[PDB]
Amino acid sequence: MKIDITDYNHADEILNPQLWKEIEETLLKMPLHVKASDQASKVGSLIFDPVGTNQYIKDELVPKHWKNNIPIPKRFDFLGTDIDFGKRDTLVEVQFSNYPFLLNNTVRSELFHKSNMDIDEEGMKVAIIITKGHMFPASNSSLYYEQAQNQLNSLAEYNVFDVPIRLVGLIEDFETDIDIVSTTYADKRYSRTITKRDTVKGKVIDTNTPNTRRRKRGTIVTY
Amino acid sequence: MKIDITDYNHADEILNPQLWKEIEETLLKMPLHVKASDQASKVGSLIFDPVGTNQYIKDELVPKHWKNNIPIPKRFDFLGTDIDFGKRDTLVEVQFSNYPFLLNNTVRSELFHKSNMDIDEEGMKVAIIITKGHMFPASNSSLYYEQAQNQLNSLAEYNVFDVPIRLVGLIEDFETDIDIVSTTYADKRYSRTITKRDTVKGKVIDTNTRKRGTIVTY
DNA sequence: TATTATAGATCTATAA
DNA sequence: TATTATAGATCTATAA
Ligand SMILES: [Mg+2]
Ligand SMILES: [Mg+2]
Repeated sequence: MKIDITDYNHADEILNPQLWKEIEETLLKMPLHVKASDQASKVGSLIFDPVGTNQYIKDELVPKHWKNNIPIPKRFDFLGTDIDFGKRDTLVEVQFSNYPFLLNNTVRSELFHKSNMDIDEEGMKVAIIITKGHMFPASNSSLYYEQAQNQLNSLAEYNVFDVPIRLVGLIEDFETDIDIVSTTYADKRYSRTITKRDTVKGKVIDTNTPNTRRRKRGTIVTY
Repeated sequence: MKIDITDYNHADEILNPQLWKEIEETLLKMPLHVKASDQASKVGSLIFDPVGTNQYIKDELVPKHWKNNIPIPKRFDFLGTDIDFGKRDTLVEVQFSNYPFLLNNTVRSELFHKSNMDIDEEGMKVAIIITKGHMFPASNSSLYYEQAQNQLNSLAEYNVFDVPIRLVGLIEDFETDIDIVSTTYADKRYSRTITKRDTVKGKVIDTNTRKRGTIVTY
């Protein structure tokens, strides 16, 4: 997929280039993953698939020596049980669940940084938060990149957090032939059990009009 | 219901006593609302009902001039569309959704404070966040008071936020008969349409010698 | 086995 | 009616 990046607290000057390269290469290689919605009135419509996307990233990063689901130390257990990935001094959270998780993940990362807890036998120095762009139709209230950008931009203006964060947004060109992974799961909601997965051709239709102030999400189609 | 309070950034001295009285008297007179779980291993077991609780609070506060769902001004629209209630300079969030909402609600309150946005014709000065105690069985990942206290306590230890916040936890004594409102909605999940509602007596059974209790009605 | 605590998925409710 | 937006509700997945 394509990516857009926004850096906070100089994450760009802090993030190890090799560690970033491993993350970047994985996200650039990755095709857009879609699945059928079960939302009323749009049953069967294609939406961004967070299950497939998360599994792809896990399958790519673990072999690159990023540890998955690193436990959070008992002294911070009220902040959670684990972090998605980590390698050396870098933590990564892939966040496609509902929007408040952006601030939950941001604030807990701040506290981890303030106390310098270890990520991978090294104190934490920077966090990467992966999100999907607004352009893709998706479950209601799932976090999207522009939303995260706007919120973190405001927190930065007001000096709310000092931890370096590289915010990544997964995007694609509109109205362009691209390869898409389309997955069918064993149940219409929540299942992570694959029934069928195929790589197909598709594109993202731009449904904006001169009056929609670019808020319309695209329509995904596959052939 | 009974209540427990934890204050941050001196909300105890900053919060207007009269405004607090209006919120407190509502929470104190309110019966515990419960409904059936639709979770796979426990279909039918009684759990805290956020729908009934939220509606009860709205029905009490709106007549007392607390505006509901006040729109958030366009300049802060990336923080959301509305706030649950506000009166004068005080914002109230009733939060029974999933736990990350606690930090989302806290951070946006901090920004509303830093930027002085108007709540009800006055700039925001204090937030009240209402939550339910861990003691009640409830949907998975729904926020509970002790978790909120632990997180805000840690943020306060590290001097992360400055906005005054009064955190309220709704609780009951265990093993004591109390008033309960038990409701059946039109659909087993999400519905806010009441099909049947009964006011009954019941209690929260404790198996502790911290585990959650079991709610029963009579 | 059976229960929890997240974490993640993803729905409906509601207004603009 | 169709879409946007959260906000709220509340499920399953997974491991401890
Ligand atoms: Mg994640
Ligand atoms: Mg609320």
